Amino acid sequence: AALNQALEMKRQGKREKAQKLFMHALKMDPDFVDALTEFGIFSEEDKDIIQADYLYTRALTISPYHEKALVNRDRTLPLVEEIDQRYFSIIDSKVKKVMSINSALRRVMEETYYHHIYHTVAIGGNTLTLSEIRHILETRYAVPGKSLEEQNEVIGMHAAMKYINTTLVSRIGSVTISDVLEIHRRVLGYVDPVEAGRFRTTQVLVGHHIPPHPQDVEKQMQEFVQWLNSEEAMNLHPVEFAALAHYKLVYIHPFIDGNGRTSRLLMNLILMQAGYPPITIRKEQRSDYYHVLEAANEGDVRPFIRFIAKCTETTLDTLLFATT
Amino acid sequence: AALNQALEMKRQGKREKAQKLFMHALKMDPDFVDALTEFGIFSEEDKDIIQADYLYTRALTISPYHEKALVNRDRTLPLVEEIDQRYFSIIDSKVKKVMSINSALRRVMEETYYHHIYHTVAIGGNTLTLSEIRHILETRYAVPGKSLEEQNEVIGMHAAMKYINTTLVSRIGSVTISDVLEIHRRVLGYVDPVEAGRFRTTQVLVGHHIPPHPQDVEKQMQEFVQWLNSEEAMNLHPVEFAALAHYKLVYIHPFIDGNGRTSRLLMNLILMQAGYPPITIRKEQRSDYYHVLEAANEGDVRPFIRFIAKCTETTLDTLLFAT
Ligand SMILES: Nc1ncnc2c1ncn2[C@@H]1O[C@H](COP(=O)(O)OP(=O)(O)O)[C@@H](O)[C@H]1O
Ligand SMILES: Nc1ncnc2c1ncn2[C@@H]1O[C@H](COP(=O)(O)OP(=O)(O)O)[C@@H](O)[C@H]1O
Ligand SMILES: [Mg+2]
Ligand SMILES: [Mg+2]
Repeated sequence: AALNQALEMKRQGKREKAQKLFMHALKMDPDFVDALTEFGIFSEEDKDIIQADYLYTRALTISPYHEKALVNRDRTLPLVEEIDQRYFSIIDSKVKKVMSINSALRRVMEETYYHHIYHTVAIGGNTLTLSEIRHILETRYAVPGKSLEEQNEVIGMHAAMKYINTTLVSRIGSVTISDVLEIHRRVLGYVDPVEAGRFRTTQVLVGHHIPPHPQDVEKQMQEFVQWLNSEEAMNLHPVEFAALAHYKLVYIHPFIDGNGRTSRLLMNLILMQAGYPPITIRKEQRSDYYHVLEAANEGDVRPFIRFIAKCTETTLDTLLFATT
Repeated sequence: AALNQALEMKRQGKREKAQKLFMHALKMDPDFVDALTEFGIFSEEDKDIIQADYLYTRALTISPYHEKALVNRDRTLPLVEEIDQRYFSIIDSKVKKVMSINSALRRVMEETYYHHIYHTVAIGGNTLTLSEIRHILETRYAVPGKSLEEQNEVIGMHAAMKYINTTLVSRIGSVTISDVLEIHRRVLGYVDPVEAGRFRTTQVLVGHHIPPHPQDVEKQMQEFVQWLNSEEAMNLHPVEFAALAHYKLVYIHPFIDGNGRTSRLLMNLILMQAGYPPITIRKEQRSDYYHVLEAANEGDVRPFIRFIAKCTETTLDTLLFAT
């Protein structure tokens, strides 16, 4: 197709012109095996092995026998595994630095409470400012010219995090379906008391994702909590357990609304129980965040794990410098 | 005691001075049999047979053999039953007039929705104005410089009444414990999602009333719903059924908060199912409303029935401005 115009562009200069052409041929057919493999080869020239591996991996799901994809993937597979493991060790060192501290840290922890609430509500459509959120939580008084629903999302958030810290963080034992229901009960409660802490009764659509049918949600969730308490899940790197737990919940989509808020909170319960700080996916990241989740639906869960690992690194930085 | 000073004050003028003295002797001993009976006699001179009869009935619970209380109660008892029955027939006629109507009525019906919400929340401490309540329900936008909890009480009310009208009013069959839980779920939901539609786990105090222990709430409520569906309850005058349902639920006090709001709503479900309009206990009535509830706890549920019957008459009067 337009891939031939891309390859000719790569040969003798025109890198930017070639990259745009590759994107066009993939925009028409994102299942175009030869376009994926050629773009993967092109990505390695920019030192982007991670993307190249995804491109080669994506092609081998379409055509599991493509020779050019195969010979390249067989080289990128263990290499990327090593690149990702090294990043998780960088994260582990920054956690050692953060968990080796106090008054300097306390000031950061209070600043980030309103920051976590602002971004978890703003990522789902909420118009309230950090200043408006601070007014609501400190005063208990309403913000003028702003809907009551948007303000009850904030009261719900505060209550859910207060419940996790008080009841769930320091708690010894297995995580149950009821613990998940108690989080949502608070997240959605002040907004929708009828649906809060209750599963979806209807079939819904999340972007291009069609979650399990309401008849299957109970079996899917019982299987989910089993995985949370399974030995293999506890053997995973905490940053991997947290992203997988988040993804898996957001996929099941057990509730009408508040599935992301609950999932981003369950993720933070996981991290914290492993001695990691709570993390925030900023409202500006919605596009990549949605893209990586979409990529995980398509078969590759890795770009989401990396997105979560990057949010954890950026949270660990910020903490380090405000205490350095 | 000071009753002798009260009795002498009655002899030759000084009515106001004698009445205050009677109140003082009752403020010291509210179980003083001779003070109750003599105030009962005194009340009849003012044409208040209803209160005189309350006084004689109160004395006969303390001393079930007091001759002066007995001879008077035997006379006032069937007389009061006649006075109360006549009032219920006045109410019945005003319901016939109201349910024989339209544009004149429609204007009243809409104004009473916001009016019922304003008084049910204002009676429990809520500072929101009728105009602020109208803003919240019509716009879905918050009222500035007013707490979020006060505004979520209003959202809860609207949802609860919407659920009763849509699901409960025109529904055929028996009322369940779950229907009561569904009303409270909406009344309290937006304020306290944790406790909404869930029974008290702790023992509480309501004024001077100590409701059943949380261990007993389920048995007390199962007995309550049985009475709601019982033949004897359906045989009562609708204004009496509604007054008693409310008293019985508010006595049990099954929830941490929202007991009065659910009770005043359950009472309106009863009235409406009997073709009566919904009624409102105005915020200015909290004092009498509580006095009459305290009095029902003390053994006499009649002054609360009359309180409810008067609220129903005043509601029927506003609607009769249309004819
Ligand atoms: N393709 C997808 N598949 C699964 N989950 C997705 C997809 N795209 C977005 N999501 C998730 O769906 C959630 C949005 O649904 P929602 O229940 O309304 O969450 P919230 O209301 O708490 O903001 C977000 O957590 C997002 O992570
Ligand atoms: N002495 C009493 N005995 C029983 N119930 C009472 C007494 N005094 C008041 N009540 C009832 O208790 C209610 C207050 O309880 P509450 O849970 O706070 O209801 P709400 O918050 O909806 O107003 C009042 O509405 C009244 O109906
Ligand atoms: Mg949403
Ligand atoms: Mg109260």
